[PDB]
Amino acid sequence: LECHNQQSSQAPTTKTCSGETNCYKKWWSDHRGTIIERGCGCPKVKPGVNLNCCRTDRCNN
Repeated sequence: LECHNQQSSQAPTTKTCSGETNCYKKWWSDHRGTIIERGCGCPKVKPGVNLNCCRTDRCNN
């Protein structure tokens, strides 16, 4: 699957994974502002950080 792996609001990017079927997209609002990360899988996090898995191409755009 061609998911996304670009942190912050920098120049987007695309890549393929060899194993995981679903991806995700996490983000939060720190003192610095708002940040967003991606990755192939569906982990969890401690209260305070948002995250959501998906099974669509560039779903974590």
